[PDB]
Amino acid sequence: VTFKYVVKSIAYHKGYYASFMPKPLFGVNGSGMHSNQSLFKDGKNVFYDPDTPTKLSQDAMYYIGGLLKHIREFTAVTNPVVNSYKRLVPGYEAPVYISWSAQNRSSLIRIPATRGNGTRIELRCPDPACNPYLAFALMLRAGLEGIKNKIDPGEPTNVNIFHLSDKEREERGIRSLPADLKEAIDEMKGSKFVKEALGEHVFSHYLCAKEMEWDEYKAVVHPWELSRYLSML
Amino acid sequence: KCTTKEDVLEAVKERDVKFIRTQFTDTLGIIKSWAIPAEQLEEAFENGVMFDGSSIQGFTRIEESDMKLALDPSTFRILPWRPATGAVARILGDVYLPDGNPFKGDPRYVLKTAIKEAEKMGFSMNVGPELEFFLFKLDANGNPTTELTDQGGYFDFAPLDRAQDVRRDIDYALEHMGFQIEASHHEVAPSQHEIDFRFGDVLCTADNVVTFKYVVKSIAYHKGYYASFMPKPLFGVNGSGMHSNQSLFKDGKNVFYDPDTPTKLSQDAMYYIGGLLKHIREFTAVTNPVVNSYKRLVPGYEAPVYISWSAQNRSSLIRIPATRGNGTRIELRCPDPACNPYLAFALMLRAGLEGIKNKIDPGEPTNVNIFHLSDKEREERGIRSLPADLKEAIDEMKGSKFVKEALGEHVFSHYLCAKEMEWDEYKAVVHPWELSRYLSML
Amino acid sequence: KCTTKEDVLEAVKERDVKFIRTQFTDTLGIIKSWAIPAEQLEEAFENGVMFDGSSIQGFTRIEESDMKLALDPSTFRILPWRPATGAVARILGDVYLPDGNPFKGDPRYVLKTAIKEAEKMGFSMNVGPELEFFLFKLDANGNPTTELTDQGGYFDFAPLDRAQDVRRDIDYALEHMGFQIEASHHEVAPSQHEIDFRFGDVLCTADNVVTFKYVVKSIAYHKGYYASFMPKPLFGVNGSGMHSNQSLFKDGKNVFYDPDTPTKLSQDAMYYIGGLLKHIREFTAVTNPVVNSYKRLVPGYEAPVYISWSAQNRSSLIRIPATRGNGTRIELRCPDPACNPYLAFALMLRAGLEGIKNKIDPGEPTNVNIFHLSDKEREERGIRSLPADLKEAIDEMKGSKFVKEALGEHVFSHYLCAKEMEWDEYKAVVHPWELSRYLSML
Repeated sequence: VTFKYVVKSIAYHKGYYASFMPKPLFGVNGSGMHSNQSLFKDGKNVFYDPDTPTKLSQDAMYYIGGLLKHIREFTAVTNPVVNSYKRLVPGYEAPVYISWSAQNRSSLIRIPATRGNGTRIELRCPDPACNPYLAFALMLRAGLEGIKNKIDPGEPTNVNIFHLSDKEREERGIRSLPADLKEAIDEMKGSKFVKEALGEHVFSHYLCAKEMEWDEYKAVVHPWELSRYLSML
Repeated sequence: KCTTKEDVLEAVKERDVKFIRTQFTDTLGIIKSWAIPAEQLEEAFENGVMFDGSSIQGFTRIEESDMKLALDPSTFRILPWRPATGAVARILGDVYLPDGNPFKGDPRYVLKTAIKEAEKMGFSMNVGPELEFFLFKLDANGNPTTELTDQGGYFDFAPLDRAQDVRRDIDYALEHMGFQIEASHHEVAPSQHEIDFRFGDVLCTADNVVTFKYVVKSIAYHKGYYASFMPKPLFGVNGSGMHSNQSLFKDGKNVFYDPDTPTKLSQDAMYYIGGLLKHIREFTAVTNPVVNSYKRLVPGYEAPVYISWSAQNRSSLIRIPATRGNGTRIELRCPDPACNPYLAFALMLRAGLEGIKNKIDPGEPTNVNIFHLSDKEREERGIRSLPADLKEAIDEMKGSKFVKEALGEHVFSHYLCAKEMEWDEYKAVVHPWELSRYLSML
Repeated sequence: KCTTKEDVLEAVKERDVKFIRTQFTDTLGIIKSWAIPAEQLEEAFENGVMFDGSSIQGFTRIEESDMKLALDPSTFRILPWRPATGAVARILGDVYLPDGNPFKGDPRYVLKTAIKEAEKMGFSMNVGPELEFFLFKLDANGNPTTELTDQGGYFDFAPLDRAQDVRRDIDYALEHMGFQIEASHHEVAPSQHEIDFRFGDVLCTADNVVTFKYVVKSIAYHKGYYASFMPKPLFGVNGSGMHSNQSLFKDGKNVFYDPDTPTKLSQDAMYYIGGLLKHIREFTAVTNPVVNSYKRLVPGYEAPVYISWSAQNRSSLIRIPATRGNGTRIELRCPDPACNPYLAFALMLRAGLEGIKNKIDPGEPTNVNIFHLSDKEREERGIRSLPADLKEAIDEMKGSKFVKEALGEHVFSHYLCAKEMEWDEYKAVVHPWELSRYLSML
């Protein structure tokens, strides 16, 4: 929170603007907030195991399984605005598919090669418009849920998911992140995990406000529509 | 001199250095960097720095991309500007894969293997590069343009307005970073300049060509100007080369010198010229790396479009200057300042080494003007020309076993796939010149 | 119909024709003309007209330049506009040298020797060409632009503003000049159009291709618009081809039709295709004659960039329409409207005749999407590409025994020297695309 207004005020006072929009510009990369995370117990990194082939602990995989299980249900929180889903389209750094991996840098969940006390899990989908208190708490709960209930993450996806067919990925059982805000809202409104994690007051307020933001945006007639249709129809 | 990491940490404390920048290149030559706070540096010396290797090798494939940079203290160099915030330095190092093996895809690594190959035969290689560039104006938004800062010519005393101070400030910045410039001059084209590096060890010299580019650009930007390293920004005037003087040394003596020959050149120098000529066609895509490179490699200017060697003729592809003794050198004239110097010098070193190994005679010199000749004359002489555009240079490299083994397969294929993409984009473009020639005609 | 000079002179008096314009082309396809006052016309029939033959072969060489044109009264045609002064007509002729032999540098004469070669084997050639153009706006000074007149697409009923009336007036002018159009339609690109002509003898049809282009351009100018035959005036939208539909005839019957074969195509229609495939790469310089022609011959649009034939695939370099009986035709899709139609049609004929005579098998058809394949698969299928730029077309034709003999040495060597000059000029131009991509980067 401090960072955003500090960076903005510094830039304004030098004559520039610092923008944290997900997708300010079509056809170039958007801005994400990749969120690397470690869990610690008795002073030691819960995710590290020197004796497994990949040197990841079992709780690391359970933590990943929990994130994979619930992420669709709080994309509405990590990707909060209409513009967020112009970043979550294929073609750029943004991860639009639900999977984990160590090898593929573009998987939704990534494991960097670092081991030891610095073993970490990178969750790549969030963008800087999200409330970080709500995002980090939901990631933490989801990971905790995975560990308590021993949620297997399945197999890693080591290939390019974009370069697969719609059936190829359904053969793999690979799901998508919600395609727009309305879709993220509908996934979250029906989630007991999200509702209990946020509490009812936050859950309901957040959803009513975002539902109003979408109901405003969906009626706008954009200049792209005039360019495509005015001569045509 | 910086020798140990304690040398660098003391200098950081003593000279109030607050930021350290890394300095490296990608496969295609673009200069890469990330900034390190001085507070993070002692940890950086201890454990190396993790970073994304897509910075060097790109995104187009699924390949290992967690890399580790180990900082070389002896490359610590303070940049020649002093923000109120405090001083800034650059540093280089070696890139490793998570298993602990060196990453073969870093161009500087590619150069280091070439240096090892010559040392296996006794030699180490010096280079003194001659960097040409234009100084242009900025538009109202501080955007680069090709607008001239003078109408001067070859060795003129020009410019003589506010741009005279910018040019002097560029020379000053590099010299007092420790480049040890030999001489700078106005070059043939309007607004065109050249700075002559010191003849030095090839590895450290390649580090310097990268530093030179962003130091010059940043100095000029902050004075209201633009420094351009495009091979050919302007039709109808000289393009900008990076001629590359080079020699080999053994036991501290210059092996290109032989006092007891008429030319006072050893035979190994002739075998080295012979190797360079045998392979130059196959890596023109590395020395001349962009589509614009081949607007400079056309007849009529300083650019050599014909494969030949000469002592006398300044036109040759390879020229041997008059200097003898310890400064005996071979000048290769075709490279332009967009190349990746790590790869360009490495391939030069490997081509010449292959000549000395296989005793490749260079043939006779060519003391005539080759542009004045007819095709049958050049054909009779066996005077072949360089690739005429990037695509031809891509096709030549792709077939070359010599370039592949010298670069390594990862670099070899990555380089060709990216140049093949740039050419396919360019070749489809309908250019204004076509509308002028044909719109009213057809 | 006019056949004698008495017919034409009778028609000139009756219709009040005051101007008689000759109509020919130079080696490179450019339309050429001089105006004869209808008072001079009776002497022109009696004695011919002396003119400088550099109008055809250019000034490059010291060669005979005092040519005589003899008017063919059967080629007399009144133009579809009526100045206050009286009517205008075009007329063609046969060009002779002072010794009395035909000038062999006249492209129309090259078509006649190709026609002569076919009649020797008992055949004649019919062609119905499909001509594409853009209809663009003029600027305030009346000069051409690439500004659109509509944003319609394939077979759209567009334009519906005043450009609708201009399009109708173009079709009406050609129809009432005796062209007998089959149909016209909006083509894929915005502002792009096509006109399908009726099948006629190749000589009659080539004459009409030349008339068509200046008739259309003039009618458009006089309504305030511009008709463009550039191969690719705009990036990212379709280019314009001149699809060339052809059949041979003998004894009153279509040589390509065979009722008894499974596909109803005769064996000599297959040999004609095989000889076209064998040689098409050798005269893409003729069918695709300017630098811009190779901005249309890139993958992504209607244009065919691979060498193959097919009946099922609409896109192949050679396609066979479903039509049978006397309307059985072959359709070669690579030419564009910049090509000199006399030369394009002449080589098309010679290649097919050579296929028939030498029994040249065309191989199996390619019914798949070639652009969807990978270069490995295309190699496995023996699928070569067309030359990718004017220069590679120059080098293919420069080595062709078939093209040199079909055209004659004069036309062959003038064409190549002129095109090589065009390429050497273009290959040096530094284009704004290059500044956009490189200026800030290097």
